[PDB]
Amino acid sequence: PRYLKGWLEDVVQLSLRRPSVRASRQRPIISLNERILEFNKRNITAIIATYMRKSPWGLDVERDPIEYAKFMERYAVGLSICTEEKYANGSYETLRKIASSVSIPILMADFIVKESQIDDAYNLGADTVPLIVKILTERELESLLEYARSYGMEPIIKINDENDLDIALRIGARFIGICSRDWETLEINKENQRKLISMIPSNVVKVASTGISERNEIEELRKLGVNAFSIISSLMRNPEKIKELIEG
Ligand SMILES: *C(C)CC(=O)c1ccc2cc(OC)ccc2c1
Repeated sequence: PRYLKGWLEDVVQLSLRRPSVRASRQRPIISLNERILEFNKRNITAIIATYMRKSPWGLDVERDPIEYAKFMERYAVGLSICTEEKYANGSYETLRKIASSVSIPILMADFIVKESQIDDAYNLGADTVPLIVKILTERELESLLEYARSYGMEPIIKINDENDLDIALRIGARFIGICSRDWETLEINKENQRKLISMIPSNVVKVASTGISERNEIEELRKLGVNAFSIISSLMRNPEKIKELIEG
């Protein structure tokens, strides 16, 4: 990975040491980006709901993962299940149970820094993983991206600024998540997010991280070309909120 500091450096070092799993996947890969584009053609707002027990920005919710997932299965274009242990209290078992309980696309949300974590996501039933430009060297990004695609996954490439975007396009990203929060400082900058979004080619499937506000953000960003929206805290706190966000 890249040289980092603070909690980010810690979690990356932890992740390099993540014991890999053995398991045989049950179902073929269900494409998250393809389902996003199908929602777009059907005029259905595409929201990625996230299961995440804890976050370095203080989120702290205990709730049943399966009931959360089965509820979301009816509304979300996909699910993002955080499997990072130390800062998010996630686990691989949580992913495996959710993956076998629902039939919508699943993103394994974690710090992917080695090939065996992609093995893990595939074996556990995830359909895709994120690859974060801020933590991986360009050589790592390109190679992990090839590796995941060899399984039939299309990873989402996470970007925070223009340089991240330049790298993502250079390495052949077709599925991009524009973060509003900086991974290192956890600062949110929506202006820079909107700015980044206007720089992305039309043929890239674009997911914007959304949270504070929502609804108003969804309408405005959707006009800027955004294809789907990933949301964490507000949905962990009030799952039924997704319905109003999609409808009235
Ligand atoms: C973009 C949608 C990538 C993504 O979904 C995501 C969300 C949250 C998250 C939290 C982490 O902290 C443990 C790691 C990765 C990750 C990826």
